[PDB]
Amino acid sequence: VIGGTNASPGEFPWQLSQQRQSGSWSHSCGASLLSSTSALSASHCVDGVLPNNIRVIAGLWQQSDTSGTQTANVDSYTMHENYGAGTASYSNDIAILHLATSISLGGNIQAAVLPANNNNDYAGTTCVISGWGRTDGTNNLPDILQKSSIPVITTAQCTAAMVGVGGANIWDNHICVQDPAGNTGACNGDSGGPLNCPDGGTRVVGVTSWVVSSGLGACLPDYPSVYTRVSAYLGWIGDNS
Repeated sequence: VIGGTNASPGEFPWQLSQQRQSGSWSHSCGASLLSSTSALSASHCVDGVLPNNIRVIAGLWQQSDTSGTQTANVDSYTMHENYGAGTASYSNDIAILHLATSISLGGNIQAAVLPANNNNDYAGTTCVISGWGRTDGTNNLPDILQKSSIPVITTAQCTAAMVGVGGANIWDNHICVQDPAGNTGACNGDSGGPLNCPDGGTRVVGVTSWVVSSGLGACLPDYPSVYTRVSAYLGWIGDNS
């Protein structure tokens, strides 16, 4: 999250750190806890990764401190079968991580609340993006969980802003976010994370998929950050959870 601020402990209780083992375990993507043995993430995060080289950490606020935290390795995961199917960029970028052990839903640890239906597109809602992804052009990752208020734009606005970008295909299963100042947005490591929107309590209405990056590997907040529309996968989520 670029341009963000410091999140508070137990502020996004369903927020998870999904680590990848590359010799040593390090944060890879974000995720949200659906239940005691379930987590919601992006397909591109687990794509090509053996489940044994993946695990999640619950109740974390500062990466350097795993105190009163809970870690569960991932037994396996389910990637959307139509992932990548079509023209829309990173189509059906959604997956379920199946934990090898149960996580106790503590005080700072709670399951995510999804939308009730697909009746609302949330355009115009000021939501919050959270995560341990890049905060700038460097490769470092923040220690303390970051968060940022950004509003959801309409899909017509999202498609229109991507018209000048080659390879950017927007559709209705995408939910976009854009800062009018062009200062805050998602970046690498935020992927798989939640888009927290107030909707009769904070609900996870999106999963971080992709952002626009310069030819220098930097994330561009003047372009929308694209999330996977969770209200459009409620049935799939329910069958594979």
